Amino acid sequence: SEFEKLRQTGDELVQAFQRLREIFDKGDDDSLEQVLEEIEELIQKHRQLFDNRQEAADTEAAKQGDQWVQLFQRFREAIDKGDKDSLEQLLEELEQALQKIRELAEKKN
Repeated sequence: SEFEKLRQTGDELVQAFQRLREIFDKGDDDSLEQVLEEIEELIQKHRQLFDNRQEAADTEAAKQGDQWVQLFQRFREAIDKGDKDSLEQLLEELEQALQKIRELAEKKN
């Protein structure tokens, strides 16, 4: 129901994340930080749709959100440390996370 909003927001996230990676390559922490805020706004709305639809275990759905938050939480901390090692690692984790979320959104069991 209303998959248009879920799909569009998911796609917009992927597009923004690619741009986030592109900005990271430039070493521009300012634009990177700004996009993180933009992503945050998208995450909240996407989470709202997911938290409403949540057909899977609520504990898992909540814990997944907890994991998702920890990813961005650590990401900003890594930026603060100027630790490029963690930044690249988190970017990889982020992409794989998107791939998993996408499949779950289609209910691929």
